[PDB]
Amino acid sequence: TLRDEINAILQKRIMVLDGGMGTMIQREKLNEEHFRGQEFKDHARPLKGNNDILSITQPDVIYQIHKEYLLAGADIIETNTFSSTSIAQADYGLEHLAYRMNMCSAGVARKAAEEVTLQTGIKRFVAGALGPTNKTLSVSPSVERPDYRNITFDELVEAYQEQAKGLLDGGVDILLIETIFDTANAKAALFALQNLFEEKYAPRPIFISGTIVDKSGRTLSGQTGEGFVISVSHGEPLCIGLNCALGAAEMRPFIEIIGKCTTAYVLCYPNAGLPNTFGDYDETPSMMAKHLKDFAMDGLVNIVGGCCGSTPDHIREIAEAVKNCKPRVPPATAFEGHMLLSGLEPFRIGPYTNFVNIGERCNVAGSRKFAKLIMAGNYEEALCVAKVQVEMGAQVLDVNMDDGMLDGPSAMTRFCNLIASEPDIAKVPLCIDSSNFAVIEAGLKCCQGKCIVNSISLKEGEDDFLEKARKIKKYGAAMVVMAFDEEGQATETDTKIRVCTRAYHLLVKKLGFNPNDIIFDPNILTIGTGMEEHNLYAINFIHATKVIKETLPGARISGGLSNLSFSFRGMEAIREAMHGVFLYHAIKSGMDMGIVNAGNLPVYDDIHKELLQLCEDLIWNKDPEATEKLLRYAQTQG
Repeated sequence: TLRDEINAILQKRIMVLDGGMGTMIQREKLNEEHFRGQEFKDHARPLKGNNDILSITQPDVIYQIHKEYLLAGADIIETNTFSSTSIAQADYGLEHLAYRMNMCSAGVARKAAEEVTLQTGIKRFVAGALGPTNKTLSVSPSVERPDYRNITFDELVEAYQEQAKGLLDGGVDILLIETIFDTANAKAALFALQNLFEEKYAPRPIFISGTIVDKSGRTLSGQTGEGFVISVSHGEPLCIGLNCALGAAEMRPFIEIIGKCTTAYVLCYPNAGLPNTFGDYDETPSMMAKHLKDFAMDGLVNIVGGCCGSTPDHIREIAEAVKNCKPRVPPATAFEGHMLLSGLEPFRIGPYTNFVNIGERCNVAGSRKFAKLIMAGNYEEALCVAKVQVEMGAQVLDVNMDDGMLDGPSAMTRFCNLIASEPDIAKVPLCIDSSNFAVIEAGLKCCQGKCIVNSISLKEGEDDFLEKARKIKKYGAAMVVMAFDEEGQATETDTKIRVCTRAYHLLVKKLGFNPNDIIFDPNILTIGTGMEEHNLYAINFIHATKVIKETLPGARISGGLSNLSFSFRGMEAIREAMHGVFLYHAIKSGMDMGIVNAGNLPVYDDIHKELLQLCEDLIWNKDPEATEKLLRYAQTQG
């Protein structure tokens, strides 16, 4: 395939990518008449500055620019399709022509590519460029409306799907999502690409290149390089990296960081220096060539090029500089055995990571205080709840909006948009928890990073479970699987283990799911209810956790801790003590994370000795009177 052909080249030599097409377009000094080009004279809107319409009105100029770049030494050239979406063309009144413009640009690039390939004998590739558009999914258009968005996930998916269909019908060899200001836009583009690849089209290699705004080291949406890499890696890009808006000297640390975190190839095409007072770029071809040569001799990059300010002279110098340099060898494993999550910053859970606290208070179904805030429309206080949760030690936030009086997807969308507007909250990953899959989809379409989807199960059969898991995998998030099947909730050791094993083998064998993205919920259930049928639930969970951890490789264990102590409502001290004892024993058994009250978990050794003994008796069922003795202890505090 094309991926194998490109991979075989990337292990032998460093490739050179296109250059600055717009810079060469500006030197042509075209005007409105040239842009309109015999087909759009009577167009109702001005077309000057629309470089993408030049593939139909002035194809010769684009073709000669492509020829110049290919003869300079570029192995890959990008199509003139930076703004060739219906959304980006709406400003020019050409939103209906996106498919045709993409087809024409792909054809005009391909003609030059084949001509130069025949002339020189070196095969050259065409990359289909998908621009970031002027709309941001993760950033509000206006400051005073933080949860407001002027575009949705599905609209961007539709536009990107139309553009990519036009590019694939035109015959591009690579699909390149580049100049990514917003990672959510990149995820929408990847979603559209997956739709096209699963419906009709054979897959093509995908290149993903983000953009770092300045020395702060973050994208325009506020995400770091590692967080960006984690967020977009579910699309399995052949090459990843950064492009443009910075010079080589400033891009060196960030490109090095991105190189150390991914197993894919690293692509880097920065600006030709800084723009001067007049918008011109000062870096000469020799300085850019020596900077990228310093990049190559250090084993940092696999593909090089240039953004604005780059000319065929720059590309010629770069190609001659990196001709004999050894390509970067990607690491075989990047954080092996770790589960990767993201907010604005990466969150990784490894073998030596401590217990991960998932804040529980942002739960409409569970927390009545949070529900009362949500129904009244007071999302500002609901956001302060999450702020206090994170300030108190929560490493992941659980978000739930389940109620019969609420429309769940809209509330989830609003709350996720509001969370994304707060940097202190947006830096941690989110856990989308709901019994309705529509709310889960609404949450997944509103999150920039990589999240956790809580509690899909085999309750409604195998095919429904596989469909939901496939959708979750396409969105690229981790997910939790409850021990729930067609026979009901699993309440016993062997039933929990059987359901979890059956779910694990379905996801791995029949879906190719990443074992490090799989989390199991053996259903922590309430004890001390006064019913003998419920006396072994905690022991069952603790034993099943150990068996699952020692049997199913890569999987992790979670659960809702507060459900264990439901029979002792109002007795917060006893609930906290039982939570501490159960957490001690479960973490010793192999529990990795849980939805807990983050700041209210006592350490085992400073629990009161009498209360510790009572909680140990109740959890391990050492005393038939254990619940009665605990209630007597509660009563005798006055």
